[PDB]
Amino acid sequence: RKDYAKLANYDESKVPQYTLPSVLMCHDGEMVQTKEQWEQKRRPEILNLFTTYMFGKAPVLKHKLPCTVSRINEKALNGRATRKEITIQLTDDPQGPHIDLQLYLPNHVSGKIPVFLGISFMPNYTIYDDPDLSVPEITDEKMKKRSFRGSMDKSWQLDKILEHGYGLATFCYNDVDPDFDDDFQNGVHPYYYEKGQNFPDPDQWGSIAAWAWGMSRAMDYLETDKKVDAKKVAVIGHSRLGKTAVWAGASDPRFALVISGNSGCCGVAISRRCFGETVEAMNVRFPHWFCGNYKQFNDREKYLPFDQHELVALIAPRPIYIASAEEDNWSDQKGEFLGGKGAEPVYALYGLGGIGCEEMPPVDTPYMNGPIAYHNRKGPHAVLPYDWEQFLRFADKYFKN
Ligand code: NA
Repeated sequence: RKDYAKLANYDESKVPQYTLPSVLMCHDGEMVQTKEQWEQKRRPEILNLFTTYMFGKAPVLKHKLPCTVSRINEKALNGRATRKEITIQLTDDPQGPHIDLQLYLPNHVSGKIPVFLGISFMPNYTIYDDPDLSVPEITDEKMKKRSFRGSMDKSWQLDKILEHGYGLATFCYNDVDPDFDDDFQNGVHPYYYEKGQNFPDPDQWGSIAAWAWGMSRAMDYLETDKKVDAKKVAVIGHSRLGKTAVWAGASDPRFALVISGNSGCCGVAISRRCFGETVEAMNVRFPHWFCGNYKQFNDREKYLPFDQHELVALIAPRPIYIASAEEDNWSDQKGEFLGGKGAEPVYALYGLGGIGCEEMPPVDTPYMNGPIAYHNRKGPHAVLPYDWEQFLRFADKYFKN
């Protein structure tokens, strides 16, 4: 019902007073001052609070899901790449939902290959204009195409990625759970209900948590593929899928590097600023996104047990790239910058520096010599070739020698 877009505040001066919850102080009040105390005592407290109160618990599995490598082309893209389709069975029902993962690896590169794991709004054929993914429309019985081959090429830059000697793997988020407020009708959630349960408990996963769990299932296959380097898998997504990729990085330490693509409100942006999008605008307009518990903080940011700098802190010591867009005031770009700045004291526990500047930098001015990178670039809320340029130059610092 309510608007929210026109009620929002975009005026830095009308931003309220606030105090950031202290990331280094435990629940019992003892301050952390060593990485040991962070890993042993404080980090699990913060992981617990984000799992309990905003993203929701996700199933732990006795064993890996079944998958099959259902298609391979070692001469894909005129011999430039090997293309693999991997279907991952998400539930115990083989006619239930599956992740249809699409992996591209460069040919002519010897070792195990670093890979960017991404999650997309649309099906796999939009990632690249791949001409041998082609059967005519008049004979096609498969799902009717809503976009076109390679429509999202500007958001994925496969050519840039292969050129750095890296791979790209992606799946569409609707494989795991449709982005509709439908009580998870056609998603994975009901397959993991107990017999006396007909919707997730208030502390159990919503959609973002399920989509993140999906990336983790894709990593379960990737780490068994002899050509990919299981030590150098990055995660990336944009907007709601940026919120997802940050959570997947936070709750799955296997991932080597995290890319926040305009993750904004309830991503890396500090909620207490109440700038642009707000917790309540979020939960009211997308109630399936977060767990039941999170709705208690509608218009009540003062009472969050945490704020989003502590989410970023879950990444440390691993690197994270925070990307803002100049026109995307809805994401609160300064707030996104401050989400990274608030995490600096944890990274210092590992003897690492910070972003590299004290106040928010001007547009088109990246900082990436520290463990947390930041840019706010010209133009619109999206992931553009400009963003991939910075992403890949940051990744080279960690994956190349
Ligand atoms: Na905000």
